Amino acid sequence: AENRPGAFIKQGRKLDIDFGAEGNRYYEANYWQFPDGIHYNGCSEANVTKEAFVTGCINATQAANQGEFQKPDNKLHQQVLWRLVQELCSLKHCEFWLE
Repeated sequence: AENRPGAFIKQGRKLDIDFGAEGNRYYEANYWQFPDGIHYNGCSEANVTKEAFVTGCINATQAANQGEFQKPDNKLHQQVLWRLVQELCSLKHCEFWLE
């Protein structure tokens, strides 16, 4: 299943990403429900913006792991998971654009 362009690696951890208050506290409460990283074929675009790249990962991931992005409540899970997966799909860099 995980060979989607957006499957959640989901190893069961709390990561090291500074969310700010409400996000980080909600993460600590139920973190096993969230990803570790993504498998969006790394990134092979010699000309991609962040708002192109990580966006494409998200337009993929929303359809990868649909059962997560259909919670009945879980408010802060959006503001965590959307930011979480954005960092997971931003990181350091891809290639053409670099530090």
